Amino acid sequence: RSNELSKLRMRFFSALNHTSEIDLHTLFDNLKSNLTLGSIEHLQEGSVTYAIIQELLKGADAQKKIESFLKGAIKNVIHPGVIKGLTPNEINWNVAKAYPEYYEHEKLPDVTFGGFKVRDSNEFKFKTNVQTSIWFSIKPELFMPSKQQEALKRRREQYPGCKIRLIYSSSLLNPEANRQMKAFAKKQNISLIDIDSVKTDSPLYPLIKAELANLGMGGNPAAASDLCRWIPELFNEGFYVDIDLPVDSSKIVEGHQITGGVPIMLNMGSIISEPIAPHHRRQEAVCMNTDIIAYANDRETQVMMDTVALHLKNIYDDPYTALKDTPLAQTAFFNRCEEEGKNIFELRKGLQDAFRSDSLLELYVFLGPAKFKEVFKLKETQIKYIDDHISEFNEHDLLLHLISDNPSEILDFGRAKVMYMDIAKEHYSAFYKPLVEEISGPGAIYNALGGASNFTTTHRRSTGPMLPTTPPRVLQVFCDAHDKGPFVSDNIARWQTNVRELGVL
Ligand SMILES: O=c1ccn([C@@H]2O[C@H](COP(=O)(O)OP(=O)(O)O)[C@@H](O)[C@H]2O)c(=O)[nH]1
Repeated sequence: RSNELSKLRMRFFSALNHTSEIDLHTLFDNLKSNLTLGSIEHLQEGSVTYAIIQELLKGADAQKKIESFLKGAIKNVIHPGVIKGLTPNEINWNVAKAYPEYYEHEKLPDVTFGGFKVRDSNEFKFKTNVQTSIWFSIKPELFMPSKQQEALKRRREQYPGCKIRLIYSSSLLNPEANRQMKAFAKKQNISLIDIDSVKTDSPLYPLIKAELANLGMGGNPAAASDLCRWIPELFNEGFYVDIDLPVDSSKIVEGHQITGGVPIMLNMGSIISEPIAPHHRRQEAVCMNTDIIAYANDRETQVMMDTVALHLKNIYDDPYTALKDTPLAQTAFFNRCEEEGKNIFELRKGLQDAFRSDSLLELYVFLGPAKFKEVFKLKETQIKYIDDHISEFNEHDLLLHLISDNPSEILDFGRAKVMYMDIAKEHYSAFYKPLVEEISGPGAIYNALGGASNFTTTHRRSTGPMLPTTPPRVLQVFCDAHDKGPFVSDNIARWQTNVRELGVL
């Protein structure tokens, strides 16, 4: 009646850059029976449609050619694209494929991701309104700390009526924490799944129960959480999101549906390296994280989840191969555990006990001479003499050898000991994290889906609108759940981040 037609016309003239090489009033008029606001976005500078229009304006008969092109582009590519949940990149590629006379472009390369060839058909569909999170409590009295409760209250009470599913373990909570779990879930209309009574043939189910039963004995609940994410009976649609992740309102799509070229998508970015030999060129390496994971409503989802599940099973069965390039692998303790066939729980627990002993002699047995050398910055001859004589040393004798040999580094024996133990503790995190990250975590998944060399290529930029014509672009356009979904993550690098300026905590 009509302030809506007026917003539409202003968006249109704005998108096409207020040009008068043609008559935007007539073009507008001739397109408006089939023009919606959602379509205009794919007409702006940066889009393939815009770039075609710029070349068509330099041509004779601009007005009519532009009109024909746009009627067609909107009707057959863009508008069915918007209705289906396609991104600007997916729509751009679809225009390029439809108008090869107007947009020169290469073929879709052959890229494998989890045993599956990435497609540009847009056939995998994913719900954004179905969200599953995992909270395994390490405190029997406490079902979930307040911060995670509020995060759940916020995603709901901001953004219904998405469905919210919460996996937990009853067996980790005392009866009172349990009753409080059920009431929290009921009050917040959360679908609750107890991991203790779930039915599945997955190999990952015993590993999950064991990580949880082994709490206090090297078991880790983030590692159990990680594994749950590859069990088809638990995840077969919607999203996995870290319980703590925020929703960006403006990113919610109105059909609550997005698409992909693989049936399981993840949070992805990439790192541009320093120049490498022999041509002094930068490499782009794709990185991926499991803080956000999307699962298509489709049989191909179960097949990709089973390839990944067989890789994780493998790692739990022999973790030494997975941890081979990590810092813990340089220690005497890891060597020994490897001979002895210790499992990941004893590896983790052994590591913990060593840094809880408050004993430099025990730290030495753990680290061994090479790693003890590097950690306390010793000269070769100094560690050689320590190692030769270690079976004669008490705790003070070792301490006296450190003091003579360095500081620098850190006149009272009690304080000097603390200074030296605290230097050793600086390395704890670097020793521990991979025992989750490279076992069930983002490092294991990365390898399960293809690893370092499936996902690294020579960095090539441009030109103009991004199309999926090299392997990292294929993955950027078609396989990344973070960009396409409504959750925010600063947990890994964004796409095409220089290794120098990383921006991560
Ligand atoms: O006590 C815990 C700790 C974590 N986790 C699981 O492991 C993930 C931990 O990742 P974290 O949130 O610590 O990474 P961040 O949010 O800091 O990026 C959580 O989402 C949970 O699913 C859990 O179940 N219980």
